Amino acid sequence: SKMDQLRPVLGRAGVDALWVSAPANVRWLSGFTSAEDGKVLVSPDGATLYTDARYTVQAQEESSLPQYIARPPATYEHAADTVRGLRVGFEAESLTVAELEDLRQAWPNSTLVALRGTLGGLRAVKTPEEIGAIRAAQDLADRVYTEVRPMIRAGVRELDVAVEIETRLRRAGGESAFELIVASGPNGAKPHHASKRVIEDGDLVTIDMGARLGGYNSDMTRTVAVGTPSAEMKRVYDAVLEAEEAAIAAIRPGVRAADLDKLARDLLTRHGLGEAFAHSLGHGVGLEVHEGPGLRGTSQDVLEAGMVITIEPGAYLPGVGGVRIEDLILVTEDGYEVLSHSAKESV
Amino acid sequence: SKMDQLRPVLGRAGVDALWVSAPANVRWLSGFTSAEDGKVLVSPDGATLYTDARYTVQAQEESSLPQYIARPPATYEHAADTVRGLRVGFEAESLTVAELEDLRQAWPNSTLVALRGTLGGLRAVKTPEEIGAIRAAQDLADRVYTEVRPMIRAGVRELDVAVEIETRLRRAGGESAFELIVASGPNGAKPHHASKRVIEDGDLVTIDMGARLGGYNSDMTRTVAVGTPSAEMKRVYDAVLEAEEAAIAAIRPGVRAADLDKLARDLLTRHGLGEAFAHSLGHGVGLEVHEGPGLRGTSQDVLEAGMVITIEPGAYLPGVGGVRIEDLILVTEDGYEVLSHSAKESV
Ligand code: NA
Ligand code: NA
Repeated sequence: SKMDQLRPVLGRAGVDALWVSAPANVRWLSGFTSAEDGKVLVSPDGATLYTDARYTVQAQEESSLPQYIARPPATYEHAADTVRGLRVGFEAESLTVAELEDLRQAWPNSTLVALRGTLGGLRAVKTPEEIGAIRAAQDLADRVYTEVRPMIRAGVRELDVAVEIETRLRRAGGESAFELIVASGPNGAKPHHASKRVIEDGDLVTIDMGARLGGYNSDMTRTVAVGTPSAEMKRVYDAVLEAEEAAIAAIRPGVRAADLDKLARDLLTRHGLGEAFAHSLGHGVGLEVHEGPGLRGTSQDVLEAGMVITIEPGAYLPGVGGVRIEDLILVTEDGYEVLSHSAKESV
Repeated sequence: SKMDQLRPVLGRAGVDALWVSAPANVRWLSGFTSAEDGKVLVSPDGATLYTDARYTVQAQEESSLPQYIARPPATYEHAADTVRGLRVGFEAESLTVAELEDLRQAWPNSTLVALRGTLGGLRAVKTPEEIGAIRAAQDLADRVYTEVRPMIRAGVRELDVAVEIETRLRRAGGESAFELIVASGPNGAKPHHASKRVIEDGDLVTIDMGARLGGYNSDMTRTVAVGTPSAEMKRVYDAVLEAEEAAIAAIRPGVRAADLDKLARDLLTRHGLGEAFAHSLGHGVGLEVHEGPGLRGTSQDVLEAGMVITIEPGAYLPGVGGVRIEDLILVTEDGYEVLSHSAKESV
């Protein structure tokens, strides 16, 4: 029914067909797992996966769409017959200008229509299979975080904590989902990863990590104390945890993403941290680490059952320290389920 | 003098200015190391790095170009005054259609000109500083390969060899430059990394790896025997090594890239492997793992001193095994220098 829903979405967008080039959307539509080397045409006649003959067996095993096996430009030249006379959308935030020129030459009797975000709303609600995959990725992340966290102590390099997490994710058959952040002391205030800095007694340490497993992602963030933090950084931590648990507890179908953001910013302001926080509270997670919906104050997104999102308030005191705490949340029919189960400690 | 050369290149391309969006070319032009978050305008008035105020200090420390500090769209709106009346090239293989539309709106009195490969020839010849950086990356790769290679023996998973290489690269302050290949037995024939397969007595094992360090890349490939290979796979290995050393020995300023490719394909044919080899012999390496020049049979590239390229014949017997051997080569004023120093073994 994802494909059942897409052609009406295309009609609402004013097009008859869609050339799908973003790798995550090629994979979402077809099941093909080397999607950088595939493209999909959705048309009034059906939907076809285009990929080359190095992928013949893989694509036959994986793809829920019929395959046309060729290299570019034979793929979209062959497609040209299907799109004669039509308005063909393409993904303007993905397709390069050179690729557009190539399609324009191949499809002289079509009108190419630049579209933005066309599949983003459909990707936001996950199927049961996708939720299972995300649970497995987050379970791997929780296992490795829980195994590694005891190593976080005075004298350890940030980089070495990241290396240990990455090693265990990869040995398990997954991978770190994005560049791992291990930020101690004043590095916890910085907007921009894991440096060679040695963790010091008294520091908070923020660990931002996720696993990619089976093409699906997870995402959590934890902050922990090494020794006894300053009273100030303890207040920051406790406020950020307060904000995170309050925003999570408001998740339900129909809540506006922007109203979740407002709840967290109001709480941080009340706790004297109202100019210290980041400007988005969270994002969807799935085939990409960052995807829809978006939880900014300007968001028009409305949560519904089946979405998977992060909730991540933070507060940063430049030159001093900072705290982020984040969980991965499934929206359910009548509330939420927290998927990230690693401990959240006191400090 | 790289910038001294670029404006004449633009003139030959028929444009007055260039909007540089590809991260490697932003970094190449400016020195800025978070180049996904910078853009460069080259214009008749000069060259400017555009980035946001989170990078103020970093960009002042790193950039050889003056900085205009803003977020998009203020960056290219501010630039609009500079490009009034001009033909402005952009990088058509990098810029998305949405980004082009954004520039078209901002620059209504300019003509936007789609260009391909504009900076690729200038990037191909490295400066002394860049050669130093590439040597350091390849030296790190050689150290880690040499440390890890003794672990390659019967009973070991391919994945575990890759994990060990990645762990050591990261702990040293670098990173694996691309998805590491450790391909044993019949996996050595496959076109498409490091699986959970257990290496078997009698297998050849192909290790394709590089380090990224300081923004510069390296690249080598080795094949080694575990135990005694079949006579057949020994013939394949010896032929591929013969081809690699012969092609390397023909490198000098003025040699045509396509003629190096022909030398290797003719040698593999003579050794009964003339339908088993890949269709490019090698590529440049620098800020990206794969960059110009290109060593295909159709290449028009001519090597010159200062280029850094791979030479990588291979031969694959599907269902059976395969061999690739690759070194990283600096073209010198009167020959070549092999930068990758790890042992090449007999089998
Ligand atoms: Na996170
Ligand atoms: Na290689």
